[PDB]
Amino acid sequence: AEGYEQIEVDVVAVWKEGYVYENRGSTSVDQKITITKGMKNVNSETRTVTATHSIGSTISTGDAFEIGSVEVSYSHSHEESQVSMTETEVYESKVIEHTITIPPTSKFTRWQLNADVGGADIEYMYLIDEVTPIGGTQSIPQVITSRAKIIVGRQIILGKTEIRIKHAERKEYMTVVSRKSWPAATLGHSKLFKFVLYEDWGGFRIKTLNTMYSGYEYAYSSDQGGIYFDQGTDNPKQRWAINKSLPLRHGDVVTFMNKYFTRSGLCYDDGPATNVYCLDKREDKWILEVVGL
Ligand SMILES: [Cl-]
Ligand SMILES: [Mg+2]
Ligand code: NA
Ligand code: NA
Ligand code: NA
Ligand code: NA
Repeated sequence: AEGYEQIEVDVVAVWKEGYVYENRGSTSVDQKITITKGMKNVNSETRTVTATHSIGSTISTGDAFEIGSVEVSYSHSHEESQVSMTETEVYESKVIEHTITIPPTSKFTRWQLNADVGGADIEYMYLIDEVTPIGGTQSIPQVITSRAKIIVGRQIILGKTEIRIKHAERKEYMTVVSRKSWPAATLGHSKLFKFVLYEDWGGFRIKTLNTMYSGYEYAYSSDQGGIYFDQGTDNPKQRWAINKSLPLRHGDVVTFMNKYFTRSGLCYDDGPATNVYCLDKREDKWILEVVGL
């Protein structure tokens, strides 16, 4: 799969008390109970969901992911069962309605199973409805295993994966042009200009694969503020700090903070020739885009 990657991740699920009615009378009662299966406040145009909280080690808050297939293992009355919910089921929100006649001196209980895929509250994954006499005992349904397959951006291998660095606000790729007398970063529409990321003891590095002057390839911050590409050195001016934890992924919105100039970070600022600068108290958003075209 070139582009994105599927990962099975452990999700939290729960058996709620979906509806309760207690018929303390001597006559039977009719009740029109209505439920809504599927993901709550689901977006009609896109299937991509942004996380409101983490999903173990793979997902963290803000990460954009896609479902998938939620699978829950549970038990009710000493019998273990497995309920699955396919892609079209989790996104299409169905409304189910049926009458239920509660007998006299009894209680109707509708157990509702819900899953929480990193904020995505999937309502009524399954249903168990039991009638018990007053004052009888119930069988509380217990969840055993809750997992879900999710599709996320493919993993960026440091040193191998060729990428493009696009600005989040302006929506333009980082290109390399000659400023003064060495290669300097600017912003344009060219897709031919790629990069490759590395990580060492000093930090992250932005190597360009389209250098004008051979050897001068690692992105660094000059004293004047501008961005230039220089030869491989331990100099912290050419190392960087990425806000997102490893492993990095395709389509990740990241920010590059210089290791030498701690407060200063990679951003856009229309200068004399170039427009990609590293300025104090500024940290513009950049999207990592993996190449397969
Ligand atoms: Cl030079
Ligand atoms: Mg619980
Ligand atoms: Na798993
Ligand atoms: Na659970
Ligand atoms: Na109870
Ligand atoms: Na920004």
